[PDB]
Amino acid sequence: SGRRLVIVESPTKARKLASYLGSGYIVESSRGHIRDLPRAASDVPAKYKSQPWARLGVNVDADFEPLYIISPEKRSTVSELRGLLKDVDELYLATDGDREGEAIAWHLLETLKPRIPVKRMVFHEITEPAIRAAAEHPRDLDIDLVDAQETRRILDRLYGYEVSPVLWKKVAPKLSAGRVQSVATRIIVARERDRMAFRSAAYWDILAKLDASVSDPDPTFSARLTAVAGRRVATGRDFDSLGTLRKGDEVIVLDEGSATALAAGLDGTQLTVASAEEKPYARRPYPPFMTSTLQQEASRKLRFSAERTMSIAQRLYENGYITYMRTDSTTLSESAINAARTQARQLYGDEYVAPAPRQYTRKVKAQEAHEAIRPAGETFATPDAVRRELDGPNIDDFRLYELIWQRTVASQMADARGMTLSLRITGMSGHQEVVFSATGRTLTFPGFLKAYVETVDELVGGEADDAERRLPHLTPGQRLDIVELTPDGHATNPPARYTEASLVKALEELGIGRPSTYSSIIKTIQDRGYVHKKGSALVPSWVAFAVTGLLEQHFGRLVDYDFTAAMEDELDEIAAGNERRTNWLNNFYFGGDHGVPDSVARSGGLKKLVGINLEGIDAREVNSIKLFDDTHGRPIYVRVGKNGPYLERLVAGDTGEPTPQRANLSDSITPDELTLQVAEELFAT
DNA sequence: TTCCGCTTGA
Repeated sequence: SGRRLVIVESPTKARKLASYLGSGYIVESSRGHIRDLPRAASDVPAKYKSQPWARLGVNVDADFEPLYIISPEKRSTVSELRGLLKDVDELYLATDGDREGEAIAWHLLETLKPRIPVKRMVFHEITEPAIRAAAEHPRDLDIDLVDAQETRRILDRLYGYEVSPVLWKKVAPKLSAGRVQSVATRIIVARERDRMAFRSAAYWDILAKLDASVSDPDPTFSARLTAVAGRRVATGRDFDSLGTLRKGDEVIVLDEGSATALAAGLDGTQLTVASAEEKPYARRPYPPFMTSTLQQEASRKLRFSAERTMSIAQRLYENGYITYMRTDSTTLSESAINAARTQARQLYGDEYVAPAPRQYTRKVKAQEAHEAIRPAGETFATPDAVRRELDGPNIDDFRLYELIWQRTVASQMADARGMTLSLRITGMSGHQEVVFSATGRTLTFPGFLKAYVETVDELVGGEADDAERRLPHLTPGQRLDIVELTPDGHATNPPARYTEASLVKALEELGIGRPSTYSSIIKTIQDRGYVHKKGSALVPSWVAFAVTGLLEQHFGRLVDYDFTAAMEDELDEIAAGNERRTNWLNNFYFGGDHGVPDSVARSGGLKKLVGINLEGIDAREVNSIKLFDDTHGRPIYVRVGKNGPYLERLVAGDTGEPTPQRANLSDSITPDELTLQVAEELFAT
C-alpha cells in the first residue's frame, strides 16, 4: 500500500528516477514498444489466421482495426510488469511525450489493464523541482496522438506489405519496398544515373606565381586568369552535366594551345591592380550534436559507420557519460549551457566564450521529448579521466566522447570573425586586356574553431571551415611582377556518390527517417541487396535500378521525396483533432478526394493500384535496364535474371535476326564505370 | 518472403 508504479522506456532513466524518488515508488522500464502488428503469418493468432486481411494484420474492411500482439522479446517484460502491478495503488505512465511515447503508454494500458488509478506524465529534467511539477500536474492520455501514431504504423504496413509482393512477382522474391527505404534507395540510384549520364568538359586557364616589390615592399602568392577582352574564361560551373556550355555566349573556354600562347604572350608585363574590396565575415558556432550530426561528424572525422557510432554512443549513455543519443533537438538546459560556459572559459579563457546565451532551438511541435547529446551531469567529466577510464579493445568510446565534449563546449563560444581579400589584377598580353583574380583569407579570432572544426565531406570535398590563405596587402594601381606563368587544364567532374554521412543528412533534410532508425535504413538497404559499399561510397545495385524504376514508373507518388512530409502534414491534423483516424486512411487505401492531385487517393487508392498493376506490369520491361546504344545503334541492356545480372543486346545472327547476345557482369563493376567500351569487352570475352 | 519505429539484451 502507498507504493506507486512508474513505467518509462529506458532502464537508465528508470534507475535515475528511482534514485531521485526513493521508497514508495517502483520504477520500471518497458524497453520501448511492447506490442506490434504480427511480423509474419506465424505471429497471427490461430483463429485470425484464415481471416482475409491477416496477411496485412489490419482489418481494412472495417475501419482499419489493427491486430496488436505482444512482441515475443518483450513477453517477459510484460510478465513482470503485470506481476508488479499487483502490490501498488497507482500507476504512473511516464513514457516520453512524443507520438510513439503516447502510443506506448496506451499499449501499456491495454496490456496491463489496471484497476487502479492511472496518471499520464512526462519527466523532462531529472531534478526534484521538475519531477515534482510533473507528478503534481498530471494530464490525460492523448487519444488524438495515439490515433496519429496508429495511422502512421498502419500506413507503413499497408505500403510495405502491399507493395513488396509486387516486387516478388515482377522483380524477385524476398525483396522489399517501404516509405523510407525505397526513397533512400531511390536517392542513391538517382545520383548514380546522374553519374552515368554525365559528360565531362575540358577547360583551361593560367595559374601565376607573383611577387610584391613595386607595391608596398612589405612574398610569393598565386593568381588565376579570369577574363579576356571583357569575356570571362570558362570554369567548371559554366558547363552543364552534358558538357554543353551553359546558356551563356558571354564566356570563352580556353584550351592548351591558347593558354600556352597567352602564357608566353607577355611575361614582361607589369600587372596593375584594378579593383579591391574587403569582406569580413561573422560565422556562428555549430549547434550541439543531435543523432544525425553526430553520426555525420563521427563518420567524417573518426571514420565510424552509423552503426558503430550508435553502439559506442549506447555504451556511453548506459554508463552515464553522455545524454540520450537518439534525439532530434539541439536545445540545452541551463545546467549544460553554464557547464560548457565554465569549461570554455577554463580551457580557452574568458575572451573566447559567448557573450550572449547561445541557445539553439529548432522549429517543430512546444514539446521537446529530448535534448542534444551532451556530457551528462552538472559537471562535465574531463576527457582525460574518460581517457584513463576507457582503455582496452575499445578506445573509440573515449574518442567519440572527446568529440561530443568538444562540440558541446564549442557550442557556447563566441563567433569567429576573420577577413577575406578580393584581389583583382589587370593587364594586357599580346594586345588583349587580361583580368586576373585571386582570393586568400585569414581568421582574426578562431573563436569556437579553437575547440571544434567541422570536417569537410570525403567525396564532396571543399574548403575547411578554419582554412586560411595568407597574402600581402595591395592598393589600387600597385604594380606586380610576374614570377612564373603556368597553364592549367581542368575537366568537370561527375557529382559525388553518397557516403553514410551525406545519405543521412539528405534523408533528414527531406524529413524522412528518425534518429532511432538512421543506421537501420543503411543496414536494411545493404541487406536487401539494393546498396553495397565501395570504400566509403554507397553504390546501388542493378536490382536496385529495377526496383527503383518499377516504383517511380507505377507507384510514383509513393516514392516522391515529399511523400513523407505530406503524410506528416496529415498526421498533425489527426493529432490536432481536425481529421479522423480512418478518414485519410480510407481515402489512401480505397480512393477519393484528398490532398495533392498526384495523391494515391485521387489515383483510386493503393488497393486499386496494386490490383491493376499486379496484372499489367511488363516484367521484361521492369527487368531490362536501358544503358546506351552501341556504335551500330543497337540497344544494350542490363537484364536482372534469376542467375544474376547479365548484359544483353539484340544481334543479327545466322538466318538474319534477331538473336540475344549476353555477357553477365561481376558485381565488382559499378554502374557508372561500365561504359560502351567496357560493355563490348564484356561482350567480346 | 515483406513495413517503420521505440527500446535493450538475446
